[PDB]
Amino acid sequence: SMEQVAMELRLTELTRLLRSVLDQLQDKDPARIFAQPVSLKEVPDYLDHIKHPMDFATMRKRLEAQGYKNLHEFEEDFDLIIDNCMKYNARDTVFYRAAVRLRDQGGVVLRQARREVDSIG
Repeated sequence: SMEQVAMELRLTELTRLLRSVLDQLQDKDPARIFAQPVSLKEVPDYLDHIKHPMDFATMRKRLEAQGYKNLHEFEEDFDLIIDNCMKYNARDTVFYRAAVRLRDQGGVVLRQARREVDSIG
């Protein structure tokens, strides 16, 4: 149907926008602390601790299969990356501190993206 196509034009535009957002957010992690999932080989207990792991590459796989239906869903995943990190790691670590910085730097990007999504539908 033509109604179905039009939903698909909008999903595809959402995806284009969210790719820009994701790159912008990944630049706030120059150390690439959040680029890949935590290794179970290198942290075998990780799933005893964190129930929903998340990382930029897993967000990117989802994004390219147009699996984000809106910005809330994408914002939940981004917040997982930060929130998992601040639980697992202690306050005085390079990992926690990188989360805080990503959160603060990310919140700006996400403040304007929420306006660009509302603004352009």
